Amino acid sequence: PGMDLLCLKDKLEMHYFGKTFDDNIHIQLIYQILDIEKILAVHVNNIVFTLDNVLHPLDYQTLRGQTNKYDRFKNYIKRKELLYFGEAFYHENERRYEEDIFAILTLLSALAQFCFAHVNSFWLYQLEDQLSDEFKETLSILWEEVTERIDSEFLKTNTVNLHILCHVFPKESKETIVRAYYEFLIKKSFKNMGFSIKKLREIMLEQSDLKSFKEDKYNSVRAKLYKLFDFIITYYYDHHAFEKEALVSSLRSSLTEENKEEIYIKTARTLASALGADFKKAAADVNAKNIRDYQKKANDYRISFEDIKIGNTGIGYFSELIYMLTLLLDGKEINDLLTTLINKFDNIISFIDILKKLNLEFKFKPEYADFFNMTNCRYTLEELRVINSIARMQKPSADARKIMYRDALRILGMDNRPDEEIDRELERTMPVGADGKFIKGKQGFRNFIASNVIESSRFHYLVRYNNPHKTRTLVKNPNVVKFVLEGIPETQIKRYFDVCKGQEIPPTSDKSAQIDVLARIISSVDYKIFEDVPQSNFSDALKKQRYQAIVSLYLTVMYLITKNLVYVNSRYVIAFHCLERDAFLHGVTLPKMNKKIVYSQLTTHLLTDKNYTTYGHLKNQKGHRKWYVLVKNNLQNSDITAVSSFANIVAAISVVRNSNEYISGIGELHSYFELYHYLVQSMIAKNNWYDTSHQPKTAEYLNNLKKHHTYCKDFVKAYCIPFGYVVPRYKNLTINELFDRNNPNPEPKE
RNA sequence: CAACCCCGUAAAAAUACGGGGUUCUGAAACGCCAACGAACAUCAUGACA
RNA sequence: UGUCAUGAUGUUCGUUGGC
Ligand SMILES: [Mg+2]
Repeated sequence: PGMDLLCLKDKLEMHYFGKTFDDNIHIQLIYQILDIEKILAVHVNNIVFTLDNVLHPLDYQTLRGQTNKYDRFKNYIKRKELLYFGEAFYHENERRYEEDIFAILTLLSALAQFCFAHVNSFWLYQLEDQLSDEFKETLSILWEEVTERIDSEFLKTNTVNLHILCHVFPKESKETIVRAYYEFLIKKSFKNMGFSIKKLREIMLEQSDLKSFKEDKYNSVRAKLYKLFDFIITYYYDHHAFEKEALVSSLRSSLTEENKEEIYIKTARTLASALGADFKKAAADVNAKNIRDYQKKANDYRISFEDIKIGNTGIGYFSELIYMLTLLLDGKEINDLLTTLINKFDNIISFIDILKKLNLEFKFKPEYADFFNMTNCRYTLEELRVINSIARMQKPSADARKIMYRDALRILGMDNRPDEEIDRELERTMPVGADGKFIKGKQGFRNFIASNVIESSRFHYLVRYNNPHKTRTLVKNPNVVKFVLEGIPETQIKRYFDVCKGQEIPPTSDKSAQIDVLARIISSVDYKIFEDVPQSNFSDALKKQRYQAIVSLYLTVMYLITKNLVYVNSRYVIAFHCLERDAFLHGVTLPKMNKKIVYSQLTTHLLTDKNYTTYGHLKNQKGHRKWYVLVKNNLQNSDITAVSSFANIVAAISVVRNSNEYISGIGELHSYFELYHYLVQSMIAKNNWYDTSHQPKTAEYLNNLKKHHTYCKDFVKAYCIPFGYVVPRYKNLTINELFDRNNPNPEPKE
């Protein structure tokens, strides 16, 4: 009854609750808790790799006494390429203190050690009683800065509906009206209620008096109209309170679905008849003239609203760690992490509510209850939501631009050359003149590079992840260029062919010719072409647009490859994290042989377990015997050395680093999966990380790889055998057709 | 696109095929991705006391 | 050096398409 295929229901329930339950809601909740750590580990590993790539290799009192770790710290912190991370270590164009940077690095190391599983297994869930006094101060200072910032930025953006909401409520404090509207959209008091007000207003919208807001001419404003009726309702219930409670009891005591609608039906018609006049009065204020006039005056409101804000309120310590992680990333990664966390915590809240509804045990163990309950989860969900809602410009400072210039010219030519030549070209290109000034009327290269490479997120991603010394080789191999261009859809390909046409090519609508010419023009690009940017005649505009397009395409091509390789490696990191996690639950320790780790022992152990054989993924029954036989056959073709090497490769993210030594000999590309596995197989073959004495079938795999210049499916099936205990995961991670969910190709016939 | 469990007709094998489930299986779907759009902050251009 | 026009760059919202 509700048992899982992995046969860890009892173990998981005992670990998290303490006893076994005969129902199917507890594990339903536990999977979200298990989901949080996966994404946290992925992003922490990415951050650690970034720190390693950009910077080539008791309390604070003990640090000075060591005299050796002190030397490591003094030089590691002073390295000037800390400027590549925006606010991690520099504040107001000034360096942060050594204690704060030490605190940030130590917290990152502790989080990495926690996720990749000395710190206890309960570290993240108990920060009040484990964190030292020094780190808490640094987190507090960071949150003080950001809370001053959010106080500033809030009042400026949404000061168009704020005026109307303050106006519609004469008998209310200026502070109070702002309080609830921050309680409304920045952090949702909308969501945390048993009504579906979105559906409710639709039922109100079914009432006659307010069809007068459904006119076609009102299409100019919808979002700034839909929300306004939304906020009034969540303010209408707050004042009445008892009526809100009355509707709670009536719905909870309602019988059937027909009873649900009728309760909604009569409630809505009372609502329109109650305060419909406010809806008409509010909805009559929106127009082009009023909106423009309201935007003109943006300092008529002066509200601090500091006290109950978590900036001054005792914000949780778990959210400050998330903000510290956020400091060291870009927009997409932050959005991914925050969205996943909000979804998971919302699901946890809903599930615990469901458990309480049926009068069932819902308290966790004493170790976990301090964090996992209704109130603390609600608070931490609100904190994560407010962390997500921060506007960032991330302009590349004003001092860091010099190293930016150096690396920016290093990518566009001048690969692996001494800095003296770089400085010489810097001086000869854009002169200074006398007194360290800038030659007016003769500086156009600085503007082009600064506004097209320096201030681009793609360049920051490449600098964080790719070495500027050896980045040019990613575009030298034609096949990779054609594959990446073919991945890009049709419309912007057509736009790029049009803009960067030239004068010696005839118009063609064929996409193959377009890809060919784009590959040809992107193969040979140098800094010397960019030496004639028009200073300050349609030819000048056309030339400027063509230069913008050609510099954009290059970085796009590099960035796509880097991102997709990181993404595949993160998918494999999830797999190893889950494997290490599941090894502890099942109690099967991983011993060492010849200074290695045998990652293939979990599947061997589960191959000979009666309970797993009878009620698990690997089944030995008449009619259900595919994967048992296939896994048993594939287990006999695994190299322990190769598996250990693969584990190290994915742990260190070596595919992104050493991609310049093996991307020059690939035959043909059809998916990023085969590129990734060709790179890893080439690295393993060149490093001689195999043993033919213990397994003589690796020689044929290497020979096939050499004679075909493409990855061998048998080898990827070989070094992924530790994933044998989950059949869907093995299928997804070893079969190309099932790795990507955007490919409708069926599974190949065997 | 794949796995898992029920109810059907033939069958004993590495069982096909026809209906309904699954957050209690793995794939970012409360997500990515483009082009039209509205505000906003940036950088470069002409009119002036 | 503020203002008015004039074009580029990136976010943030919503429509419309595609995964
Ligand atoms: Mg799941």
